[PDB]
Amino acid sequence: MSKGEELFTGVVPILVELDGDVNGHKFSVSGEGEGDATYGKLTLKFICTTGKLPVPWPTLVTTLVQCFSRYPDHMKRHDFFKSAMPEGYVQERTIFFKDDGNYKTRAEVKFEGDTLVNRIELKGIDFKEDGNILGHKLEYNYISHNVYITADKQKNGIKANFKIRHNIEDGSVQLADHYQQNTPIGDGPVLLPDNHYLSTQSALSKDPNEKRDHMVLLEFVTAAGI
Repeated sequence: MSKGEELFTGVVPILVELDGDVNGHKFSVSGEGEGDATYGKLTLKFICTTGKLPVPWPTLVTTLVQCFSRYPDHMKRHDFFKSAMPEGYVQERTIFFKDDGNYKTRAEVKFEGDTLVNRIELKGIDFKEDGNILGHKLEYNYISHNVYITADKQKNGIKANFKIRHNIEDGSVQLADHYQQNTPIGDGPVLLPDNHYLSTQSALSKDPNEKRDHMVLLEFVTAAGI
């Protein structure tokens, strides 16, 4: 029942802005949608504003607002994400694509009025030109669900590590090992959680009337483990 949680009682507009550079291939993505945390529900549409996306859309899903997770009543004292609002939190990750490159991301998630904003900088290096990522060999779907969270008292925040498996067009899988750290932007108290996890269901689709490179995403996220 943090003060921040009060800001998520209804439907909240979401805005996402990302600037990326993977092996020198620069691009930007903008996203808009709404989140209804009471139901852990998110609906968003992302657009590559610079032209064609140089990496597969599925590889950007985790990067492109865990504050919309549905935390059960008995676990609300463990919701760090909403507790950091409205000032927000910094979310950083290193994503290692097995036998390929890695992404390093830094984002600031905070409210700008009624809108929950996620601003991100993504840097990818060491990718293979004809690999599954730069070669666009990943299927347009998603199969991974869990995020394991632990408290990071020393930083007044949290950390998380989890695996994302991306189906490759040949039936194989491209592993993306995620390492995450979140820290509050404000100086007020936040909720440091006991170990638990977030279970997310992500469905990717296309807007039939959209000609720009884009991704429509419907997600449901629920906290559990306690």
